[PDB]
Amino acid sequence: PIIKEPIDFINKPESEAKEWGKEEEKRWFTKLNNLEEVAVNQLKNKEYKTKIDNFSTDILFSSLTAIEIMKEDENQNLFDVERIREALLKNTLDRDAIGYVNFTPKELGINFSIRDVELDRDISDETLDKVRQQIINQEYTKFSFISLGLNDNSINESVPVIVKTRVPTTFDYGVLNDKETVSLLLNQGFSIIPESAIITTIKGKDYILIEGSLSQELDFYNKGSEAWGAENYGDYISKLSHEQLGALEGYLHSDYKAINSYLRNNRVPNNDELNKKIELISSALSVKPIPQTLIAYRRVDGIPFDLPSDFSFDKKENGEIIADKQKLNEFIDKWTGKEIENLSFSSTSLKSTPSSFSKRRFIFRLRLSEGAIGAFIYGFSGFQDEQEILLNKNSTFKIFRITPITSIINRVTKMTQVVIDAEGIQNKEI
Repeated sequence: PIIKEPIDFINKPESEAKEWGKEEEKRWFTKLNNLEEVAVNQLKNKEYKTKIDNFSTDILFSSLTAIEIMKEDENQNLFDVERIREALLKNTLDRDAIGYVNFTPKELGINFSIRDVELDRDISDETLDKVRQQIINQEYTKFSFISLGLNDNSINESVPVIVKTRVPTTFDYGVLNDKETVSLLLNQGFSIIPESAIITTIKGKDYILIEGSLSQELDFYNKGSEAWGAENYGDYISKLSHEQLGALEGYLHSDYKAINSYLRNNRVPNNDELNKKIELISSALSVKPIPQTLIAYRRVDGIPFDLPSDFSFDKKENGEIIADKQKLNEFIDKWTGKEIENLSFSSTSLKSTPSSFSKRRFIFRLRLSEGAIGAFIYGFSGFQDEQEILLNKNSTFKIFRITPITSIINRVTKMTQVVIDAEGIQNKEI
């Protein structure tokens, strides 16, 4: 019939983006109930939008117990997040949309400066190259709703990177605007994969312009997925030899302390019996390697970072508990880019926040890549709740981003915690 171009207001008059935004908001609101409208309308206030976005991240990393407490308490922040989600489901793109997603350098794991030269106005090719090497083909999740600014009025001149992407037709969306900006609002939990980066000058200012692909990395946050374990590891026990099964059973039930200690102590003093069991457990975990990339979680206290076990990121101010931003910055700056070893086998769960681990502040959000040696512990008596994925000994990870959050522990207790994104790298030579 007639060629369909993408929504693209870049370099068009702001008045045209604005009137499109109003028309699209009007269309969207015809599909909403009053509470949904109230929830979405409040996003007009930048303070509330920041608050709700942060809250929408916090709840992915709070226990299902804590969520249920908030629902029975009629928590308006949680209901407002649910209402926004519901409003978005009602509205789908009929064309692709091009625009700028709200990622800062810190959210791309960049803690070094970008405009390094000529009174911190210009960007060196050296720095561009450093950014390219660190971020291209890495995947950075936006835990909150993601905003797509539709024209250059959306660019914050003080933020030296711009991330441009294309949102596919059929994706759910809302429309937001203020006086000078127009944006789409998209669902929580998309990621951006930077594909290229250049230096660009816009209205006399320099930026690294990143072209990113919008993606969805498989991740069940606090909800987990027993179904994933059943689908992928239903036949797992049927594939194990009797000796493999016995060795894995032993590790899951009775031998784990001994085996963990031995491995953590570099197998000194040598112990043949443990050596044999360990060979069988690694053998078992190699029978059905992780079949596709997905996220699993492991919460720890300060000990792995050489910090006191009860290291805290919170301080008191006027009787109020708030994040200690200096500590968060110190930790993020130090640990972004560092490697984390696991000399023994290590447990992870598809659930981000099992209640019994809810007060541990250091949340490893581990990318388990296709082919990683490990197994979901499915089919094993006593392990239905845990959704455990057991990883092979010597599984080493590199942290590539650390995101502060405020986890909700219970009705009266919140805690500053950090989500530590890490990817698999070569087993540390040992």
